[PDB]
Amino acid sequence: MDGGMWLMQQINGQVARMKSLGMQLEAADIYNPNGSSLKDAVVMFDGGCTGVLVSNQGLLLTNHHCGYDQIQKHSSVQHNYLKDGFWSYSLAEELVNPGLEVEIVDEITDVTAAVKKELERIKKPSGLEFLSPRYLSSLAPEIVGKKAASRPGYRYEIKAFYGGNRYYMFTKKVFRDVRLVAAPPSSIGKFGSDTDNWAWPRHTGDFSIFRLYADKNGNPAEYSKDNVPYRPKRWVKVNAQGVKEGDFALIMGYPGTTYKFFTADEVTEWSEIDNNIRIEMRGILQDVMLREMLADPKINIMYAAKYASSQNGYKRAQGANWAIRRRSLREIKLAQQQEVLAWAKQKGIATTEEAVRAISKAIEGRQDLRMRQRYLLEGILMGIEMSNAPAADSDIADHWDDPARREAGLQSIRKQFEAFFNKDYSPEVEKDQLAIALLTRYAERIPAEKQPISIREGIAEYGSAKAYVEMIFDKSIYASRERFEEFMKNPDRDRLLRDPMSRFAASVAYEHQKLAKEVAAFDAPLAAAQRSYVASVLDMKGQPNLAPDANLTLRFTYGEIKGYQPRDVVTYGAKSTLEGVMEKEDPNNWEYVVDPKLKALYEAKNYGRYANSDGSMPVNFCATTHTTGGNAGSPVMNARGELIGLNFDRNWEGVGGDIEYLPNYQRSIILDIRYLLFIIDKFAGCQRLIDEIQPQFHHHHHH
Amino acid sequence: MDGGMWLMQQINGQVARMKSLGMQLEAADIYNPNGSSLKDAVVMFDGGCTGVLVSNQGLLLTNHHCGYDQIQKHSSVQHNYLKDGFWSYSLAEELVNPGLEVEIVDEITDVTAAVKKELERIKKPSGLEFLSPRYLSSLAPEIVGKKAASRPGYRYEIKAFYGGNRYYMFTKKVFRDVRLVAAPPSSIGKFGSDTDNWAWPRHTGDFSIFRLYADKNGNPAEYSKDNVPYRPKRWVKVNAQGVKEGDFALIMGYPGTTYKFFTADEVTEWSEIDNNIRIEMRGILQDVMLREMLADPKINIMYAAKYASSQNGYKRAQGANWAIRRRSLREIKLAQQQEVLAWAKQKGIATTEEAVRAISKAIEGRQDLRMRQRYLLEGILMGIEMSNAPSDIADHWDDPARREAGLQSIRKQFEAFFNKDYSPEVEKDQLAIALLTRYAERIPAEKQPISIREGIAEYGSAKAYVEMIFDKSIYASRERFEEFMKNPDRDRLLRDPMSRFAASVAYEHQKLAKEVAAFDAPLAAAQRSYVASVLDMKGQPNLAPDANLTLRFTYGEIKGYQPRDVVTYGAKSTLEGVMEKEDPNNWEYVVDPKLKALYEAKNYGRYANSDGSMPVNFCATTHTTGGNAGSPVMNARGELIGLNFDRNWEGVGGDIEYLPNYQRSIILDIRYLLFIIDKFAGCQRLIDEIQPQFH
Ligand SMILES: N[C@@H](CC(=O)O)C(=O)O
Ligand SMILES: N[C@@H](CC(=O)O)C(=O)O
Ligand code: NA
Repeated sequence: MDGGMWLMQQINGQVARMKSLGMQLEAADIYNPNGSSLKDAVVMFDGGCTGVLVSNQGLLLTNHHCGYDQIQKHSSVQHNYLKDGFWSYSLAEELVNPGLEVEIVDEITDVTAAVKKELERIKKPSGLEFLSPRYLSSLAPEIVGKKAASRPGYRYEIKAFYGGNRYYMFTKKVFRDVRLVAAPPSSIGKFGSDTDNWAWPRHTGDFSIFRLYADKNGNPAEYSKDNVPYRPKRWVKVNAQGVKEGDFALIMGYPGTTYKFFTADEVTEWSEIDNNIRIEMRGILQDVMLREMLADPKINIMYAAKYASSQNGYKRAQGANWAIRRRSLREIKLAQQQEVLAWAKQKGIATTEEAVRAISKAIEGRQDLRMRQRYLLEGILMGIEMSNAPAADSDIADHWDDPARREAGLQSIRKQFEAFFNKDYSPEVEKDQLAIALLTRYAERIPAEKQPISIREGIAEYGSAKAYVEMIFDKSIYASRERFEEFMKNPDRDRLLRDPMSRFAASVAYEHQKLAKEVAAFDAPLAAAQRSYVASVLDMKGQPNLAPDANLTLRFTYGEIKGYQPRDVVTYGAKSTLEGVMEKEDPNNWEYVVDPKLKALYEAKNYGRYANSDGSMPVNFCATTHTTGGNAGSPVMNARGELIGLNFDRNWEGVGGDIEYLPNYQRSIILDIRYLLFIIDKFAGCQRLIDEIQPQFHHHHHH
Repeated sequence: MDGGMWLMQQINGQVARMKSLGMQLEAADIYNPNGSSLKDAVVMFDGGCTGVLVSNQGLLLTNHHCGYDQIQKHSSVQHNYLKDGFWSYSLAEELVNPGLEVEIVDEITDVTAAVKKELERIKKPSGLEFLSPRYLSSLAPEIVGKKAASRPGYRYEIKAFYGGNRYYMFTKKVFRDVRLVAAPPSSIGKFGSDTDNWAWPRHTGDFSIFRLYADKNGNPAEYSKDNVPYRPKRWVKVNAQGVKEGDFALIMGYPGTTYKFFTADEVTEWSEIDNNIRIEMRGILQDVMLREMLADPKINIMYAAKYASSQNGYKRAQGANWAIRRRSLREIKLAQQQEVLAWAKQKGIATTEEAVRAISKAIEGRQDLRMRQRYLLEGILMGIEMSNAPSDIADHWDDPARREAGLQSIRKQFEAFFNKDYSPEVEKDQLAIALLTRYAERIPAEKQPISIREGIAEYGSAKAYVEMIFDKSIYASRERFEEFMKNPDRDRLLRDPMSRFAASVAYEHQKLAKEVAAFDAPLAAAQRSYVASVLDMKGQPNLAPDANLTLRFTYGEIKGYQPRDVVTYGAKSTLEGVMEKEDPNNWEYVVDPKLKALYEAKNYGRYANSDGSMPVNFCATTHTTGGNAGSPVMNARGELIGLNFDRNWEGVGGDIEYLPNYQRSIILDIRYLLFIIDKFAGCQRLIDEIQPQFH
């Protein structure tokens, strides 16, 4: 009911208030630098989600939409796991996921002084790199030596906190053999996918299941046929006795990005540029994409993750903008900045007003460039796959006459053609309506002299975006795999250098890097000013009582299970049920199709031990915890640190929580652990997974 | 929350239970055959709405959407009362309304015997007369006698009840000078108009205000400049102390149509024919019309009442079909008919099974006869306005007398067609063609009207046949009409292709009616028989008949509901709910800046709730339907606390089966009405005439 995404180091400062709210854990149970704690079971999944370890054999719970990527990679029309789900009945049946990584925090260390000496010590500093997660983590070898650039299963991550006023280093253990164990069908894992997304009430069985594997010694490893299940330090026990309104809830995970120190001008700019442009372009992309998917099951698999990811950010941006409107978020941030300015004024501090003024100036100044960046990013880089077309390298200059180097150049083109023309790319989807609809709006919004060279010249020569795209596919050697291979049997140097799809990709990448290099003149003073401003906020409040913005590192949040009042006349309860699914069923609406087995279960009320005390079958619940993107898959724990749920979304009003926590409107939306178990047991019949999890049901205990 | 639209005569049978629910009125207070009662203040408005009298000088409250037709008629781009509302500050400023009538029920009498004994010796009956309001009412002279019957200020109404098993007569005092006193702007009067229509929560200030006028001697009269305000026997006192969940609510009004005695098959037919067809046709009409209205201010005014009326039936049909499906209403009615069937079996009554059999058979036989009656109605007769295009040719074309009377009539026939609200520019472009396109798509060319068959055949399309209608007909524009009007030719007048249209449309209409009588006559006869059985089984004093646009009462409590998993709706809405919905770029959620300023300043006076919020709407467990708009909602002591104006979404299925947990009447809090008059319009005179109690 109070917000903030707290550092693991900040547990000592929160533990009293957490206990007063009914928590029955000690601080060292949650985070222990000198031993085992809940931290060890709370896992970063695939770079941008959370997972929780729930058995001594490394079983890993996370969301369906977090596992969505790997589910999609294993799917085909024949074996459509997206549609049908997937269940493994032994370890040998668990699917290998090449490239998939899971990370566990081994150590947390303040490296503020070390990083600052190192940021200093730079002649002619780039605009600003004291915030770059790339550059900062490149400092790790100098901070810890060989133990970094040597130890195979380790990764050192250094990030900026408080706008660059602190640096914390996370020592990570990296698992590179993570196998898919189970997933529900998408009619369960993403029931009401578009319409119910960012919405409470919710009725979505959003989970998937993986397992960490390790080598003969229990260490993280690359995939091997001889790897065995990882046996974790600590795992979380599942409590399946139920939850009620008022219950203390604890969440740990990896929240990605928040903006709690935004000034009023930053709120408006983010709304007017980043969010508006994302909503505009992605709406176009999605109208076309969805139509193509519903009409063809192979296309639907190919573009499933691409579409789900686009839609998710599209609707999030809609939610953020309506939150700013309905909750008056800009006015709140203005009032807060005025408080810190009044604080500084009273203390005789002049820097703070300087910072706020320099922020406004940088925002106002970068307006043209940023809007160009967002249109380029949203309309072309993300939606038009032609951006990834091959391009010639040391063909044509260093060595077209050299047999060895020419073969290497032809090889390079062959290699990036395979990356471009991958199994998820459909030229039909791309050349028919998608690329043309996006480029037509793009060209309308960006004036001709500010468009990438190939696009402006292409539209001038041919009639339009539509004519220019059609020409690109008529003439490019990469329009199809068959044309490509036919050309490669007799490669021509010209034609290779003049390829209009290759020209398109090169002009877009050139403008992307040009926009970046130019906008640095604004983004730099902006970042310096932000550091100054947050430094004042750190003086006013103290560091121990100030939660920093999310930056994809381990955090905890807490609060209680609780519904809310979205609007006049309306009250939303805290807990969802299976009857809510049946109320929504519509065989003719793709997002509300219900699996006949689930319906059969409901009509027979065959819920076994997973039912509520009133006889209804629980599905989701919601809580006053403070989460954001990256917190998907986060374990939700009761007062005793037992697993009662999996976090997977926020309510509509809660999208505003990235800018300001409002206790009456902010809610995490959570998968009831009893629903998860019900789907495993009664729906799928995968009893061995029930056996391995060992859910606690409150029999008396026998010793 | 027991449901039923009770006869006024059935008040004696209901009063005990009503008192059990908190009512502290007597029966005679509500209806009194031999003296003044609440009946005298509850009024039928414009033939199809309700209103209520609230001052001793004949002030009349009704809904905004009931007065919409008159607000629309008086409006123009300058003096735009639809957009800006309208307020009169003296008697003289009140706006005259030619054609608008209001009826007050004077007396109610049982005429069952007399009526039945007169439907005998109708040599060779059509089989449809005994349900006909006009035929039945045309029987009234020989019931009451020529003298009381020919009275200028009275009208006699006779309608069938219980499917034709009872007949009651209503004597109406009829007022033909009803003047507009006040209306809020449409941003208040239908806030959230399409999206929030048929929906709770609701935040709509749905009212308008009229006044009844009379002559020197205080009696009903035609308009005349010398008319004075009518002084009612009784009028309803307004209570402004507020309401809360659980309060008793009484409603009186004129519910139009319900179908509580439908068999299963009738539920099925009504759904898949009437509603399905209304929905698809009105969907296409609405799309076109709204885009036109929104793109041009003047069009928006001309077509405002047409669009709103259409959209309201369109969404109602959506709601009705949604109820049929989600409450399995067919199976519920099936269960009910099987309880009366089993009842008949244990009595040895063969009547009922044959009736249910005959209903099924008639529904079966009239399928595409009636399936076509509706496409014609929805697609053409109501959508396409050239359906009313115009001695004378033959009989006296050469005679300067009946060739001098003929075409002037065709000018009174043309003025009615090309009227103040008709825009030929909208028709061609998309309207008439989009409708006819779909029409022809779904009616075999063989079955279409003889004019329509001809030209999709000749010309490439319906699009081009309409294109030919305007290019080659005299009535396509007023300029073209008055030009070849000094030049009356007797060859291209019968050959006018827009006239050829209206004639065949109207012909194919009547032939369907004639063809359907062979199925509708047995259907009606069989329904009568069924409902007679239901009447035998249940008591008549305890069975409420279907609505039939006569005066009824319903009662219940102020109460919200739980529409779906996780969700609870409260019983009362507030002004904050308006402000939460505001969107300057969405026409239906536009908020007047004076209303928002009142909200920002909390300038509510004695009209606010106790918690300081400003009430707007509330909802109740009463049983209402189309025709109850503008009905007075009264408290335990017969005092006015609201005006009914809608149902919630689940409530639409209430015309087939009443569901206590879901069915709600959506009601204008009378304090919101007062607040808009007082704080928003500053029309203090109306607040003085009304005189709210705050006790
Ligand atoms: N659904 C988000 C979580 C959130 O935005 O609250 C995610 O995938 O991490
Ligand atoms: N809105 C309707 C009332 C209802 O159908 O409940 C009317 O005009 O009478
Ligand atoms: Na500062």
